[PDB]
Amino acid sequence: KEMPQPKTFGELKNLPLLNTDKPVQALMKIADELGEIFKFEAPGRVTRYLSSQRLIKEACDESRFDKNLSQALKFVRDFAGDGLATSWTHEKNWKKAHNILLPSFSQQAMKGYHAMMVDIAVQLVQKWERLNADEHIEVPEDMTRLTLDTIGLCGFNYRFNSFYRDQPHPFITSMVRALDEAMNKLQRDDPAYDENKRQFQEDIKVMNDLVDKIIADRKASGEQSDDLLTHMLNGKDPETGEPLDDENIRYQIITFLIAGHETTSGLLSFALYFLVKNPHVLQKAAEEAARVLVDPVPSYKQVKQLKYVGMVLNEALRLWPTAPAFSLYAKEDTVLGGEYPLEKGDELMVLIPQLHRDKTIWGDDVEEFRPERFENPSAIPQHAFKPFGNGQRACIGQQFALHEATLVLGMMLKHFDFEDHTNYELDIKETLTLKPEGFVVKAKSKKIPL
Amino acid sequence: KEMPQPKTFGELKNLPLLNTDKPVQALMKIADELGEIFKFEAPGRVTRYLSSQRLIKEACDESRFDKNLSQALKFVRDFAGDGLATSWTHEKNWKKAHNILLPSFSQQAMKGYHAMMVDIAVQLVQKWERLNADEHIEVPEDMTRLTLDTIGLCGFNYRFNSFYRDQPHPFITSMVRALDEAMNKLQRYDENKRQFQEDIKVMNDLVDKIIADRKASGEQSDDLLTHMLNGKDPETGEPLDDENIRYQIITFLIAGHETTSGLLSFALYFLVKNPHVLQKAAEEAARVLVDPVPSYKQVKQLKYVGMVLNEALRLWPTAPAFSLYAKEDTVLGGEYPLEKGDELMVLIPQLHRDKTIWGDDVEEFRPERFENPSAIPQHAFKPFGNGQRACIGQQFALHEATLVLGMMLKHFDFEDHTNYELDIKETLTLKPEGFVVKAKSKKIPL
Ligand code: HEM
Ligand code: HEM
Repeated sequence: KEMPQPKTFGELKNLPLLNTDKPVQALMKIADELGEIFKFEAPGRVTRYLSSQRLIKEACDESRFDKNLSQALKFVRDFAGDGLATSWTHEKNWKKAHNILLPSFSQQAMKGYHAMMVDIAVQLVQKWERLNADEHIEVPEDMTRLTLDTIGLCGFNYRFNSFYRDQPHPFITSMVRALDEAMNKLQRDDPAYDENKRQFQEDIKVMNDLVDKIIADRKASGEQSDDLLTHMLNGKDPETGEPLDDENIRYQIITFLIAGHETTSGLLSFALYFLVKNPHVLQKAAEEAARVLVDPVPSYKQVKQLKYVGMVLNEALRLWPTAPAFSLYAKEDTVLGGEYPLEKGDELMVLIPQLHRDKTIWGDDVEEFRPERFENPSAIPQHAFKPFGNGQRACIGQQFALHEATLVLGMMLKHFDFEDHTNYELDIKETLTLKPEGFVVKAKSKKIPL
Repeated sequence: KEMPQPKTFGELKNLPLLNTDKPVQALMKIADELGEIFKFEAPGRVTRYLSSQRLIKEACDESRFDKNLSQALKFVRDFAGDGLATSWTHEKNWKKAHNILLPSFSQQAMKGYHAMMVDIAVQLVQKWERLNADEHIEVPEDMTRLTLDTIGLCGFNYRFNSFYRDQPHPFITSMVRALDEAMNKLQRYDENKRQFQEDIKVMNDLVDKIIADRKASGEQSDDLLTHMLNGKDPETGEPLDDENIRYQIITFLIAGHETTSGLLSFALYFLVKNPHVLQKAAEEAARVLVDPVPSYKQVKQLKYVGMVLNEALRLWPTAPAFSLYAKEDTVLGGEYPLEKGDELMVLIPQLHRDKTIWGDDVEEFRPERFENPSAIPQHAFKPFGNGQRACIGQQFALHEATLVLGMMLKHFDFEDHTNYELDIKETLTLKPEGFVVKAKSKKIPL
């Protein structure tokens, strides 16, 4: 009945606990100490962090709980607008954009994006083929180059050309700096932050200007590509009969870049980390890649046949889900788990890394990397594995992310042997997402042509 | 390109090769002679037996192959109906029952079945504790008593009371005789037909009566029957009807009892033939089972016992084959073209003897092979089938077998007093016929 709570700081209550550069990992340690639920209080804010499948499966009851905009999402909304990820379910533009965009993100829709994904994947492979002896790979950096260029190409047929640059495209610099300012605001307004504010508005203008120009350029030409922008310029919501307006389309494009690039590149980086730390898994995954990817360019159907590669990605998502939490609110008065009464509007946070370590679901070996857990998807209980959120507010880009990640990891395993030449010590950097900072490897080419 | 084929008998093609009392072992000997794939022809039937991990890993591609009802499963369907094991993947009742029954067969669901499993396991231990000096144990007979009573209790709260009987419960007599008739038809009668129909009515009547009794009672138990009476398929929103529920309960008894008792019998056989392995498993049992009654969590900690069971399943998988058909035209192993509908048989005991996977010591019993599942190549170990048509009772069988074997190793030392010579009887399943041991109690109370 009584709910545990971490240590407090006088008037600031629990808020200073978030004044750390690894807040998700700090919250995981608190969940280890306090259990399946703990209260987190701040000035004018109260929330509850859930860690057990028992309680999270109730929180995922859409008849009782809806998606809440966390403080992080509220700050991101200042440039993501009423895009899909930062809009309330009851806002007209959520259901409208959801209905219009759901078919463009289906598994069948990945057939149309496949060629553009291969374009960037081949650039990644060619970069590593052209490395000199004893040179190494900066894994999260190159994975971020890939995912960002892939969403740029599939999103609105724009080439950031990250593999031609040391310093990223100005749009990316502003987006990254905008996300940093939004996240820094959480653990933070005195007059000294006036420089942060002016820079924040400058970065927002950079993002809007480029995206608005591309939309305007596309409308003035009438050209039709295989990208999401063409789909949004021609799509109509069956319910309202309306299309997305130019402003919301911009917010959707910004959202795809934010919500998609860093989560997906982290997944690829974590997957390669776990593969080089578990050579038996790497051998098993590389064997499948060699057997399935028999052509110089992988086909869509071949990517679907990379079952074990997909198992590797799911197990990487189990241990380190790169979008590590989502927020919910109680639609009405209700009782959670038969002992925690909640009032209408009360907030809940789902700590996904803790859910994925619930020993009552996964057994005692929760910390071991074993893709064989996902050998048969039916053995996974309901709401035990939630790397892509829940219900109608689940990740719309799930099939996009998993197809890109399966394609790229498969090509990496086909074309190179990998060496953990530094015996890299896992150090997880936290931004809006999670990534293994400083993860480096050496790649020895198998000399297989593209 | 050209596919090997065993010796033929004129118009009957390969069919007389199955007119033997050990057909699986005969097929293993053919695979030893002909290799990883051979064609098997009969009047109006063509199938292909696969034995190598190289080809079977392709056959397990669910985008290219689906479960086929072998001739044996088709005959079992005459009393198992459209239960999970004898239904086609495209039948509405398969996916419906699959969605409904999957949560009640999960690892988490074993926590709720554990107490009933302990109930029967304690009866087995007490039977052996009460044997007189120089009396011996008939191993497959007692293991079948245990597994059959365990599924009766966990399945629908029914006590066959096999440890109170010499002659089995009348339902079991009809079930065994029905399975015998189905298998004899493969290698094959008005008396057989009338008897076959008599046994089907016996099985249906008892199961249907228990269902009606449960519905007429309204009581809620921790058994599979309760889950099926209240469960709804999330997809269609529909529950299983009473007739299909009958086929499911009949299926659990058929598909579960003899496969699991065979696993226990083969496991004990291999342990008494390998005293160093037996000592290792017995040491683990004593260290883990520190309470008079094993807990669910303690069974999960019997790691080496579980490896013993997996290695027993490697050498003698008690469900020794399954059948597949090609969903479309496809090429197997880059040299064997197959047309849509072409049938494949997976010879599991031969797959598990692939030296390219397990090394040269394939015939040696070494549970250490299973220390790391990640070191085992894909689709090399398939004692429970494949994919969405894999054994739904896998966690049930392994939990029961780990619990019972663990208690056996804790409470008794075992003697191979006859120096038993392995003789594998073939029914729907495999078992070591005539396997007997002596048990000397360690005098540890329950
Ligand atoms: C491994 C990669 C990814 C992970 C782990 C991930 C995770 C998530 C999670 C947990 C949510 C729900 C957040 C909440 O409830 O507040 C979400 C929502 C969303 N994601 Fe992803 N995501 C990934 C990749 C992508 C990609 C590639 C795209 C776009 C191309 C994308 C676009 C979105 C959108 C638009 C939403 C909001 C959906 C809605 O509310 O209608 N994500 N994602
Ligand atoms: C060591 C013991 C067992 C072994 C070796 C075993 C083996 C198998 C195999 C190989 C299959 C696939 C057959 C095919 O593909 O045609 C299968 C399916 C099945 N088994 Fe088991 N089994 C065992 C125990 C059990 C138990 C205890 C139960 C029930 C409590 C059970 C119920 C089933 C069912 C319902 C199916 C069909 C699943 C479906 O297609 O939806 N089995 N089993």
